[PDB]
Amino acid sequence: MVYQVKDKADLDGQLTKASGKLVVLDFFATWCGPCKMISPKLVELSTQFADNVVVLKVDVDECEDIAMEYNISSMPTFVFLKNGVKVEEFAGANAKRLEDVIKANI
Repeated sequence: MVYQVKDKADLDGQLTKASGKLVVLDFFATWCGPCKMISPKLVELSTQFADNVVVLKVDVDECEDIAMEYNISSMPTFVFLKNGVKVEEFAGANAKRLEDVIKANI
């Protein structure tokens, strides 16, 4: 249930559509090794929590405006939004942190 936003407008639409569910933003790149290692674990968690969580992927190279808005420096960066509140954020391919943070926000 992972969807790649095409631009800022599309993200804003996806945010409003997600309503009160936890949104996980995965800031990634196609050249980023750790981003790909965590990819399968992310996909799993999105299916596992389909009825509570929306996972959006943001290719930093494609949506440079969004990466800049969220001040991405490290990759992957997971940003967690709930009703417009940026509730948590961390970076790195830390499977346990990713799972803990999701569960902590549902």
